[PDB]
Amino acid sequence: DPLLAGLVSLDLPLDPLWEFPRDRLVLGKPLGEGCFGQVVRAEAFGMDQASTVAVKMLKDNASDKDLADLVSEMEVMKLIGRHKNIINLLGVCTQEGPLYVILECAAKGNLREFLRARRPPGPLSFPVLVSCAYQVARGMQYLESRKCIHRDLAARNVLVTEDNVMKIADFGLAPVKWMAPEALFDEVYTHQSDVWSFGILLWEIFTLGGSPYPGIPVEELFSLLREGHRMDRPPHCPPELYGLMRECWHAAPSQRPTFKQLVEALDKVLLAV
Ligand SMILES: *CCC(=O)Nc1ccc(CN(C(=O)Nc2c(Cl)c(OC)cc(OC)c2Cl)c2cc(Nc3ccc(N4CCN(C)CC4)cc3)ncn2)cc1
Repeated sequence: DPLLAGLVSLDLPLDPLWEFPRDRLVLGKPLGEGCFGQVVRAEAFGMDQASTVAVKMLKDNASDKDLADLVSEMEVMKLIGRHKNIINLLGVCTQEGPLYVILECAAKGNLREFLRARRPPGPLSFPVLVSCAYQVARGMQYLESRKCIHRDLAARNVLVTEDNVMKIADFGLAPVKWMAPEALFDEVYTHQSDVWSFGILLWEIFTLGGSPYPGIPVEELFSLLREGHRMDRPPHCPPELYGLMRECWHAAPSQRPTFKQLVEALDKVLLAV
């Protein structure tokens, strides 16, 4: 792997809007189980006040493709822009040292685990659940407005911060049970196919981290979905919210709600409470 083995220095372009002082950063201990590279928790100063951040770097046996993938993710996060309900880029270190990508840390893990850990034998009341859904919908609406199609929206890909804020994660910037039929069939991915996945995420939320389509082998799902199968209402779910889910799972992409509508609908339920 030429670039990494051959170059005693890696001449990435300086981008002053994002470059971050290496001596204002302090690397701590691994974050997660690194299914997505070596990711480390860290403290970052003057973002003279410290704050906890996450830092991604190359694994010490990274290939040139690993380098390209990290750089690609980096560049994509630059263009997306800031929103409260997504994991934001906070900075980069590219000049005169190892490549570091600095981003928001979510201390409480992903949304699926968060819910499962707090299952009753309350903490996960109707308002808390609607609020989770609402936040994600706001995140997706923002992403949509930036012309970004997620393609893998699921509770396992939503992260929870210290203050219980939902932040959409995206490990695909460089599964089947969450894919719209048109994506399963023709590898067509749209905002409306994200809406389908959001419906599945909604079901995930109200079953408190339940696994979609229980007892159904992934190979059977397409004929099942073609023949019109849909998941049933979760016990913790008002008919009206289930109605939303089912609209997200409309066969025709045009008959699924938009994320703007999902935000407004979920917002109204929140006020009502
Ligand atoms: C295979 C299981 C696994 O290892 N999952 C896992 C998920 C998330 C992380 C680390 N985070 C992360 O990668 N963020 C990130 C990065 Cl580095 C980039 O870089 C390009 C892009 C994007 O999206 C654009 C994102 Cl999100 C991460 C984690 C956290 N907090 C956090 C803490 C703990 C856990 N956790 C603990 C225990 N289990 C079992 C699962 C998960 C998850 C997340 N905040 C921010 N980013 C690493 C591994």
